[PDB]
Amino acid sequence: SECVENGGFCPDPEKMGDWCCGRCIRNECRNG
Repeated sequence: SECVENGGFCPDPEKMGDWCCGRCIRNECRNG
């Protein structure tokens, strides 16, 4: 379970789940 870096792509949280360091928003990984 490794988190994605900022600007990374995360597939549909509903289907694949959300995975990001921070938050997965609009299939993007955002931290702040």
